[PDB]
Amino acid sequence: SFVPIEKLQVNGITMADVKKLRESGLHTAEAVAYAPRKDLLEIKGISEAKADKLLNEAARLVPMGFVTAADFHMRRSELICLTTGSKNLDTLLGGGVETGSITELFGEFRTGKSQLCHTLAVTCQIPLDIGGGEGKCLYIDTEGTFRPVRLVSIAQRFGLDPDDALNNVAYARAYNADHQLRLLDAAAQMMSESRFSLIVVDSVMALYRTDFSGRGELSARQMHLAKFMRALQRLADQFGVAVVVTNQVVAQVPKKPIGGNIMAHSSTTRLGFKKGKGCQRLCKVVDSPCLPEAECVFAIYEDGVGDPR
Amino acid sequence: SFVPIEKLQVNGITMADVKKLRESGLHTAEAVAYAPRKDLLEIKGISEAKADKLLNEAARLVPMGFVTAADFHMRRSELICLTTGSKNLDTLLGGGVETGSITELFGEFRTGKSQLCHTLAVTCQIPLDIGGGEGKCLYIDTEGTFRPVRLVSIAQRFGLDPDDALNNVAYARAYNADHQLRLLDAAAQMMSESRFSLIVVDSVMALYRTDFSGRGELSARQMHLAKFMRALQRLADQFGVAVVVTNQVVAQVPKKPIGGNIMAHSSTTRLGFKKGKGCQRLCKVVDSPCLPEAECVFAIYEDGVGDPR
Amino acid sequence: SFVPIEKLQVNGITMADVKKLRESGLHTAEAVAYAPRKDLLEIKGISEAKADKLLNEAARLVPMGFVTAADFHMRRSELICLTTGSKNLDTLLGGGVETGSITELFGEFRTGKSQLCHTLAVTCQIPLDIGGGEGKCLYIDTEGTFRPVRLVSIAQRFGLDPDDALNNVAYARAYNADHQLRLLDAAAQMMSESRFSLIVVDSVMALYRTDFSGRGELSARQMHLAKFMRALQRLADQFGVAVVVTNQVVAQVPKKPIGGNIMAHSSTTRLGFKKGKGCQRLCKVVDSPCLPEAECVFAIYEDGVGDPR
Amino acid sequence: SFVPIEKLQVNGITMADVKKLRESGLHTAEAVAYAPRKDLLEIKGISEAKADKLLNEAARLVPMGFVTAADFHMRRSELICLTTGSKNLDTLLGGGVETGSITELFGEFRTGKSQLCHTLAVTCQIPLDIGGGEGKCLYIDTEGTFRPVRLVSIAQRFGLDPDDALNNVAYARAYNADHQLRLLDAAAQMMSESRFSLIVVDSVMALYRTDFSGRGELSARQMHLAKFMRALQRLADQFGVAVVVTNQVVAQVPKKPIGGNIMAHSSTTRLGFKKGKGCQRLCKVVDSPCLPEAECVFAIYEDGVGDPR
Amino acid sequence: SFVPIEKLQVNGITMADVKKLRESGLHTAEAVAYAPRKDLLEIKGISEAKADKLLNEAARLVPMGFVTAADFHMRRSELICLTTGSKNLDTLLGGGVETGSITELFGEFRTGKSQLCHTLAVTCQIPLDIGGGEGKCLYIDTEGTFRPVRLVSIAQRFGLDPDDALNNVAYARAYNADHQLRLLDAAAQMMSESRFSLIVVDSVMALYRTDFSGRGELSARQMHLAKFMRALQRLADQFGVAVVVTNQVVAQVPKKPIGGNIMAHSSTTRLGFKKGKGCQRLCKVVDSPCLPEAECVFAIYEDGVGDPR
Amino acid sequence: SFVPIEKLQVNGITMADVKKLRESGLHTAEAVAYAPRKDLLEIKGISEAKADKLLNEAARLVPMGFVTAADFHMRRSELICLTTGSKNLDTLLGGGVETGSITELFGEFRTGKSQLCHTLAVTCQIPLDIGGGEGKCLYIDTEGTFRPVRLVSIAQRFGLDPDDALNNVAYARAYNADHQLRLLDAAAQMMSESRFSLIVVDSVMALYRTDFSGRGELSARQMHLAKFMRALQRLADQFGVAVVVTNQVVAQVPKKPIGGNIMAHSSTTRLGFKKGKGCQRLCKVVDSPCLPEAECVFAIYEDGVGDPR
DNA sequence: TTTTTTTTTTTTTTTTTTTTTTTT
Ligand SMILES: Nc1ncnc2c1ncn2[C@@H]1O[C@H](COP(=O)(O)OP(=O)(O)O)[C@@H](O)[C@H]1O
Ligand SMILES: Nc1ncnc2c1ncn2[C@@H]1O[C@H](COP(=O)(O)OP(=O)(O)O)[C@@H](O)[C@H]1O
Ligand SMILES: Nc1ncnc2c1ncn2[C@@H]1O[C@H](COP(=O)(O)OP(=O)(O)O)[C@@H](O)[C@H]1O
Ligand SMILES: Nc1ncnc2c1ncn2[C@@H]1O[C@H](COP(=O)(O)OP(=O)(O)O)[C@@H](O)[C@H]1O
Ligand SMILES: Nc1ncnc2c1ncn2[C@@H]1O[C@H](COP(=O)(O)OP(=O)(O)O)[C@@H](O)[C@H]1O
Ligand SMILES: Nc1ncnc2c1ncn2[C@@H]1O[C@H](COP(=O)(O)OP(=O)(O)O)[C@@H](O)[C@H]1O
Ligand SMILES: [Mg+2]
Ligand SMILES: [Mg+2]
Ligand SMILES: [Mg+2]
Ligand SMILES: [Mg+2]
Ligand SMILES: [Mg+2]
Ligand SMILES: [Mg+2]
Repeated sequence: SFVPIEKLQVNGITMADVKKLRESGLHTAEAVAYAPRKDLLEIKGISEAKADKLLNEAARLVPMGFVTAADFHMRRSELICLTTGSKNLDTLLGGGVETGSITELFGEFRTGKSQLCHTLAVTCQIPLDIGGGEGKCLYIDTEGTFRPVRLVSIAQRFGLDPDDALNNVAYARAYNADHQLRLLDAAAQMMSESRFSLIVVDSVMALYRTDFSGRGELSARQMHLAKFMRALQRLADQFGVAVVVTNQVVAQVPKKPIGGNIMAHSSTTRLGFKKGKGCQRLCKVVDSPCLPEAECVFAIYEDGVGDPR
Repeated sequence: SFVPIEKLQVNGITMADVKKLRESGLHTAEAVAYAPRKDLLEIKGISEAKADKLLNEAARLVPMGFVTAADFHMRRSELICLTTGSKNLDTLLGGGVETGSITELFGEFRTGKSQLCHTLAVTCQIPLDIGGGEGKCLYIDTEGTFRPVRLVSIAQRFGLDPDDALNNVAYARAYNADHQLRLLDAAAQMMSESRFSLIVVDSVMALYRTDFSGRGELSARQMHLAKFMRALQRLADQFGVAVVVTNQVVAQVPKKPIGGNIMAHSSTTRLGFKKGKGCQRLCKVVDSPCLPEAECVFAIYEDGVGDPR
Repeated sequence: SFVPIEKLQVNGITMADVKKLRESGLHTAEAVAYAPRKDLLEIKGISEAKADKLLNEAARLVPMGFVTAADFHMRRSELICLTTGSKNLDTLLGGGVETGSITELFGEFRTGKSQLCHTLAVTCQIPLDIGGGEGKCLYIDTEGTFRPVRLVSIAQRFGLDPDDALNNVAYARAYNADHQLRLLDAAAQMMSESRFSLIVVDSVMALYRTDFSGRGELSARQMHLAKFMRALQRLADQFGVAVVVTNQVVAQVPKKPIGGNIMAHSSTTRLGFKKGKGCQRLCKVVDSPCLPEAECVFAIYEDGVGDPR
Repeated sequence: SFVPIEKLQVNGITMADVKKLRESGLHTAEAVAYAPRKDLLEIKGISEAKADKLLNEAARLVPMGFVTAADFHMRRSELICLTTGSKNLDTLLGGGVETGSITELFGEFRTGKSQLCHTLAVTCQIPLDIGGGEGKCLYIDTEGTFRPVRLVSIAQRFGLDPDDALNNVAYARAYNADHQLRLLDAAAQMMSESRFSLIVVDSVMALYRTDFSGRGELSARQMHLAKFMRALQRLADQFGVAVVVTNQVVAQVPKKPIGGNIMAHSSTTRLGFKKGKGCQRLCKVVDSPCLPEAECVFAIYEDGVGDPR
Repeated sequence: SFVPIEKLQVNGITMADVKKLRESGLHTAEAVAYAPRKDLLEIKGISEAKADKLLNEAARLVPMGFVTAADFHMRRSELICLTTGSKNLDTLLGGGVETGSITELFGEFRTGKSQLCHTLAVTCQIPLDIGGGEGKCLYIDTEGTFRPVRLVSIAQRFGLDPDDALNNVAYARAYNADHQLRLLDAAAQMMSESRFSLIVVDSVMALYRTDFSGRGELSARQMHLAKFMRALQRLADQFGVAVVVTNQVVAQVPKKPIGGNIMAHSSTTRLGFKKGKGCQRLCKVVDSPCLPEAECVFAIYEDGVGDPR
Repeated sequence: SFVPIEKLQVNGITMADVKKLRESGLHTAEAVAYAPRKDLLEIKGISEAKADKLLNEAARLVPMGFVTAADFHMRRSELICLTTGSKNLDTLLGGGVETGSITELFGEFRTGKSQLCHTLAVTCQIPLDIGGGEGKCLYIDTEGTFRPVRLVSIAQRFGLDPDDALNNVAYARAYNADHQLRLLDAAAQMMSESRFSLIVVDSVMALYRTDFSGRGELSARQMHLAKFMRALQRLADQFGVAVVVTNQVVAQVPKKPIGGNIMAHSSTTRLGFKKGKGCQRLCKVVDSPCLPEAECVFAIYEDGVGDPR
């Protein structure tokens, strides 16, 4: 899947160097190849003529150049898509949630944004025959709305055993906007010792709202948010996983998502949710590079997301 | 239950720094662990080294990482819930009011919100075998509708001595929004010395209506409200108590609650009350993370909330 | 009772400060302790660095904090209730009109609201041992229906002195909404020197019906009204006076009061009137914080309000 | 259309010198004629008395003097334009995007910058008689939004062979700003072996935002960008290709492009995009040395960009 | 209107000395008169005892002595001035752009600098009775924005055959800073054979930005720029022509031109441009020897610079 | 006012020797007495037995030795001072511009130094009882910003005739440093035939910057400048006139004058000019042996330098 | 032993309110 970080111990590079890189946050050779010279120079003990050797060796083990469009097409026709549990939603997105990008979901209260995440936390483990990825799940929660009792029911629906289903999921809660960025290094270190398929952030902007209050703090807030989004995208490129994030709305003094232009330009796919009749809900594609604009209906039942009955 | 704050006095940290932190508002190690470095820096007399040492010690004391979902399920199985006094209501709520989150009640005039809060303030003290919480209650009133004469009868119903029931409630009245926000620090200071189990805030939005007037003052109003809500949630995290708040309605020019999206997105459970025939009221679940939509019927009597006769 | 506003002159405060305060409208320490700082920073001369000085003062004069509910019971067990002239009404009200809160009376034309106001304006002077308030009365008229011969006849019924009686009632007439609101400052000034015991507003929504017209101004109307209502409560908080307000009805399209949700939520007690046979009338309790629903009968005579014969 | 660098060895210059130059990053005689002397005296192995000879020889093969405006008028009269697929835009721009200069596109999210880049990557491969280039495309992606399925659809629209269309586009992904600058050397190497007609940078400012953060790094940012822009111009001088670059927007704390005065003075043409009704968009000319302000409308379909019905 | 250099060869000076002097870069007697001795003793083949002869010989042909201010006043009255195409501007300038001086035009992007330079390039050939100059223009472009079609549009406005108006302009493009300085020698050689009456340099600081980079090259950059300005002033003195340059701006971290004190002190007149409403622009007087501050308004049309409707 | 040279023709000294002295640049007995024996040798015609006799002569007619303080005080009390024209300026300088010294004005562009020079040039011709000298003007120009029209306009405000105001001014233009120093011999010779009260050099360092460019040529530029300043001082002492000189500024990598330490020590009075609001300017004394350091405000108007209205 | 020079560069959204009025 990836190139380990111990393949760089050659031409004078020792074990202390690799240990220092590990302590900094780099855990594979891809991370080394993706960083610029100044970032390495900021690492204690890494002087010049070590940085040039590290970069040249990493670029030797990893390619960064030109390839035809046909090669990229061939490599893209093998990416895995996750299944949502509903056929209308699968048809709308062309198969499901894809790996290697970022999907964003926004709407008002009780429109079903976290039930879908709960369903994907179980659908990412089943065999690839029925639309899974045979992996684990990482969950980051900033609101306090995570419940395993729904996972047990969804597992029962999909044919898995409860103990294994709950044993293949890792959970963490965030308390401010620095802890949120700190958890990503731990995630990257955990992902290189086993196999993962999905990452969830629920939600992104909830803690940024109160930590930077009013005009006079807007610039710092937007810079911090941009850093977080770049780190998430780098994780997705490193490990080949799927990333899902949630967002809130505000009124135009008829409603729009929060986060400014950084958020709008950073996401790859954007979906909007609306309330319907009874237990039904409506979904619409707002932004995407390869799908047209359309809408569909889904429903919430005791065992997860499904089609209208 | 929580880690005292005097355990952060190692590696040459003087009691003057601890006293300054307490005067700022923090009274547990968890509280220091939950705050970003900017907040500590704003305090006079705290430098970079002091802040770094404080953060490291707190993080070592309190766990902040990744666990498994089975472990979290096993922990959540031990959370207790409080009985409301009505069997249909308890069945509708999955057992009663749950600790660790926030519940909001809304309706029009004379629909039963204040009486339910009174009955909860009495029931949160009875032995845990029958459904109590064995603690004290903290009541914050902003309209002037608190009446101990009701608590006397409700306590008589469950078999308590009126003086014990009356002495174990701490009451406070507010006169504008700033006093409202200020009282929370005194609440937190009081909490860390005794065993509390419930906080009540009656009409969080009554004072905000007239302190800010018309368009041109909306943003400041919403920002102040957001800070208030975040402080409430942090208290719930720190001490593992239950929090109840009430709200008012307005007409659509058929009735909806006031407060906007800031209030809609930050509550965990939402209940709507309606007037019925005689002394009977109707209750509906409008929002929840693990319950479906359902309705029930309860009644108001001289001794509190109960089942229809 | 109310502490004078001249006690805010201990450190760094002169007589000019109190002068501009009394020009603004404040007439007691409580009036300054219950006010927000933004309001303080709006009087020419008080710019900044002095509002905090006043706020810190009066904080040790006016008590503000958390107390036990048993002490609140002890405090509230010493309030004053003024008789209504009818025994059935006194029994239905649990003692009589209560000071510190707001009581509303509504009904259709010639049902007996204004006669009750006239009776109260005299009963609020007799000694406490017979149900009287032994103070003065303030009366505000908005329809041109104040008739002083009724006062003489009623006062004779209760064994008073007509010359003594007629000089103990303050009478005002208003011509528009702004004039109505402005009379409240003179009311506070008059209450600042001589004791009073009751405020009567008859009626409260008469001029609002005309000064604001069409759907294009409702938003402003309900805002203006809101401020008025808040101001009334503040007086009851300072000097401990009983407020009595009157209101009209409209047809549903069988009758309901006017004012909307602002009025419905802002009142503490609500009573409804209907016409009986001959001079008799029927009264009903439509809302209350501590009383059940019940009905009663009274009657109108040459000398006020009494029991049916 | 360019003089090969191998002609630089005539008398006194050996193949080793040309090899050293090629390793430096010069691939044509023009690249030597346009370079200052202190740039030439910076490649190890090159000594004085040889840079002078190189410049003297290059000046002989590449003309650098004075001419009359009639000659310039004729030469610019014989120049090529690339069709955008929309007749409205072609009429607005006077033919279309022209080879030799820099055209910039700016707007907010989902306004259609990337769809026009995808359309141009196909129209740059069709014959000259129908507004084509008869070249190849270079695509540099800093966002990760390149999708070859759109290429196949558009190619079928314009009557190409999808296999060949996929073999005639070169694609690269950049991970930081130094990598972005370094890819231009490989671009220069590639264009000197086979004919190209179009370069796309999508987008130009995305990685600069996070690589340099804050006030203290603004100058070094704007200097780096300057170099990049200058390099782009040189390519258009050397091989005669069209350049298209993409840009984002920000809010005036009503929206403006990012990049500053360097960006504003370095671009020869600027276009602004806005969101219309359905699948329709509005285009406005914001800068040009020969064209007036105006506006038009276009649409996004399954096969690319086109005219609205 | 100048003394040809062939007059300097009288007795003891041969033709080869004149040929060497011309190869050095001097083409007029005034040129030798204004040059110091030290740089005369820098051309190979020029030995002492001849520089003294040249300095003595030329002083008798070019009057360099003390004169009365009345004679100078008379001389400064038969001075040419060229119309800018707008009546508002000519009044603010006192007649046009004066020959023998240096005028600078600065402003942000698309403010009309290059358009005014394109209009001036035509009026410098129309007869004297209407503000013309009856000569030729020398145009130096360092950005790529010179368009011979605007000249075609503007020429017919003033009544010219566009072929003549096109053949009477000399155009040259520069690529680095040293080329820019090298072109001035050819310009000076051209001016000594036919009648020219203007010189445009657009822009003057574009290539200096990137040829020197950082704080470590500022001194050399600023010393290189001084020689350019001195040579321009020498050409203005020698042949009596107007000299017009253009400049860019930066942000003060509201905008200022670039170039420093060297540029600020060397120009005779300075004018700033700004963007108006529609096709309307504003012009200001920022520095002059004998003019007061004042502002006007002009407009850009398809036929050049004019008054606002 | 001084001893004519022709008075030194005595036993042994003939007309030819005095003619040789006149040709060498000595046009006064003081000039002969001001030079050291060494200097009176480069002339062609005197070797020895003549220089000693000349030194013995030219010293009995000119005192060179000790005096008292009171005698010098009495002789210096009869020193005429020119008037600036602005009362604030006249007060600031203790009476106006003095004679027998050197004044240096420096500042950034368009700060008003040249206008002040023009005003002094016309004011030196007014009758003495209002602050004049009753003499002519000597103007030496290096930048090329001399305008007679300002003199024509400034002659009116003082009652002088225009034609006679412009008939008493000699003008010269300098083209390099050699010529700049050469002009002084002619200046002194002409002044030895009339009455003069003003010499102006404007500006003094413009031509030195590019004549001695770059390190390695330093330390010769400074010698040339020192010789020029010494010659100026000798002129001023010989004829008892006033001298004015202007200067430029550079930035410190907030601005300082150019020239070095030779300039700083050689000048007698130094003044710094700053830009103000509208047409106001600020002045500050920087160096003076018998003056305090203060700041003053003046203004520029169509008639000259005046008080701020 | 001597003898100072010379400016540069933009960034970045927020946040709802408030009922009226009888007819044969
Ligand atoms: N056990 C359950 N059975 C059926 N429906 C449920 C169950 N639990 C929650 N729901 C539904 O899911 C909704 C909650 O949506 P959620 O996705 O949590 O909102 P948000 O969009 O704010 O994240 C509730 O309105 C409820 O109707
Ligand atoms: N002792 C009592 N017995 C029966 N009903 C009561 C008693 N006290 C109050 N009530 C009823 O409770 C209602 C008031 O409910 P409350 O909680 O005050 O409404 P809200 O808080 O929503 O304004 C009234 O309609 C009243 O009839
Ligand atoms: N002096 C009186 N003697 C007997 N009955 C009276 C007298 N004055 C008024 N009433 C009766 O009492 C009623 C009082 O109406 P009022 O209270 O003014 O109506 P509202 O409450 O709408 O203002 C009248 O309808 C009238 O029938
Ligand atoms: N196959 C398709 N058919 C129709 N519309 C599409 C298709 N693919 C993408 N779109 C639409 O094109 C829009 C433009 O996206 P894009 O031009 O990539 O945005 P940007 O201008 O930010 O680069 C998207 O909002 C999407 O709805
Ligand atoms: N033919 C034309 N008709 C009208 N306006 C034009 C024409 N050509 C260019 N312009 C306008 O001239 C303006 C300034 O262009 P230019 O003078 O080249 O700017 P600058 O001088 O700042 O480089 C542009 O805003 C453009 O819209
Ligand atoms: N006739 C006039 N009326 C008013 N102000 C003038 C006139 N002529 C020139 N000025 C002002 O004088 C200033 C030029 O000052 P100048 O002597 O050139 O300064 P410096 O020589 O220090 O550069 C300009 O700002 C200009 O506005
Ligand atoms: Mg939600
Ligand atoms: Mg209520
Ligand atoms: Mg009435
Ligand atoms: Mg985009
Ligand atoms: Mg421009
Ligand atoms: Mg100047």
